[PDB]
Amino acid sequence: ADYQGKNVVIIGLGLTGLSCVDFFLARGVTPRVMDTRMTPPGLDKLPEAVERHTGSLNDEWLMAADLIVASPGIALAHPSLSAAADAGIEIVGDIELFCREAQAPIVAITGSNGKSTVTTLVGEMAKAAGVNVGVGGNIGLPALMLLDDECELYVLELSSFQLETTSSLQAVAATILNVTEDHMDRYPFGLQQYRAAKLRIYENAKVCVVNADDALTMPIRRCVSFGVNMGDYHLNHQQGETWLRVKGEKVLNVKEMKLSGQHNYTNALAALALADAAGLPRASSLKALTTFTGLPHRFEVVLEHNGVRWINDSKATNVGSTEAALNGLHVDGTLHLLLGGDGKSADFSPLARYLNGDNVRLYCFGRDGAQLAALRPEVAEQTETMEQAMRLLAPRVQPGDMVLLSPACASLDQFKNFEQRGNEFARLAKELGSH
Ligand SMILES: O=C(O)CC[C@H](NC(=O)c1cccc(CNc2ccc(/C=C3\SC(=S)NC3=O)cc2)c1)C(=O)O
Ligand SMILES: [Cl-]
Ligand SMILES: [Cl-]
Ligand SMILES: [Cl-]
Ligand SMILES: [Cl-]
Ligand SMILES: [Cl-]
Ligand SMILES: [Cl-]
Repeated sequence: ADYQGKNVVIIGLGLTGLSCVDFFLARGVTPRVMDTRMTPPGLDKLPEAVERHTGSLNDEWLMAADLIVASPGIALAHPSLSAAADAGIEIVGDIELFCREAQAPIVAITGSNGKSTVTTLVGEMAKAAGVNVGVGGNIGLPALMLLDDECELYVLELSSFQLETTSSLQAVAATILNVTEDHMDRYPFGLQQYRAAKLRIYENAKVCVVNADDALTMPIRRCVSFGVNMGDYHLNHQQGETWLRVKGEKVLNVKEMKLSGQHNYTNALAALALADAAGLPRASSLKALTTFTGLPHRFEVVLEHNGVRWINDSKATNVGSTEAALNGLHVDGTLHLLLGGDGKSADFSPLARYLNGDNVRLYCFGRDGAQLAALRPEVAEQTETMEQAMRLLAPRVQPGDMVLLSPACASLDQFKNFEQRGNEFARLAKELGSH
């Protein structure tokens, strides 16, 4: 691409916005930056020579632009951005910029749940083969910070939002792991609009990897598949033990994995399918499956003490992710379940079927706390904050109980991000969980 002499406007700062600023400056192009926030993250790191406008979008700048680079955090439907599109002004995001430059194959991974785990796993498979791999996108480094001539493979986690502004991805292997209701606050044509954004990942992909158990992951019109009882990559249960299989052949007894649970085994299948399609040696890929320990904030045991397990699943920001934590969950005593935050207009009702019996208590907080308590009012308490909920539940915890933060919501109403929410949970668990 040639950006010389263009008027470029970057919308949205933060680390990813800053990576866009740096990308253009290194090519001798001075962009301008706007953000609807008054003091957005990274403002103090923006070089003084870069003009910026904050607290609103600037239509004089947008309508003057030759190229608009939109954060995934700003709606394409924002009237100002919609006006620019109507005027034929080109709008891309950071992932589009990256795709135009990248000089190694790209494995591209999206989905409502699983996408960070599978991205990280494929990265570990590549490391085990001695491949120089750049892993990031929607996690770790923004993609533009991974760009390096010595990189041999990129593995990118991509959101629905990033995909909406991307047109030049030609992935060596692409997947949608699953599609369950999420981000409805940003998709006013509902589940099929959200799906359509994700379906973009398959365009011009060399190999598409689909979930045989989730029809929404399939192109609307020759994909490789993974699934539980069905698929090219699937599971084989053998009398109290489980195997990963590829086309009828056993490749791994899951007792060798550190991760456990069915959805982690289907994440492993998806990661192996992508790694195979990317040409990584099967042997090293299997070895990586045995060494991978999981991500922070993903069903993470932060304290096991005095007969009580305190579990940080703060990464559960939608109903499907909480369902995956609860489905088949074994607790000896009472589950004390923390739910709450910004539910993004989700329907919480699918959780209700997991919340029967005499051994469940709900502690509901944040913007949508009341809607969550309503799932089963008789065993529910509502508080403003997560800290209040923890201090309410802690005196009630008995040996054999589990305390589970799996909140089914975004954290952004009260926290910086789900990591901060998870870290605060862990600090409070350690305080409240020992004498
Ligand atoms: O709890 C969490 O950590 C976050 C919740 C999570 N995140 C998102 O919904 C999400 C959607 C799009 C993009 C991002 C990360 N990047 C980002 C960039 C800019 C913003 C805010 C902007 S940009 C602009 S201009 N004005 C803004 O307010 C927010 C997030 C996050 C979700 O519930 O899945
Ligand atoms: Cl250029
Ligand atoms: Cl505005
Ligand atoms: Cl694009
Ligand atoms: Cl102990
Ligand atoms: Cl029960
Ligand atoms: Cl209290």
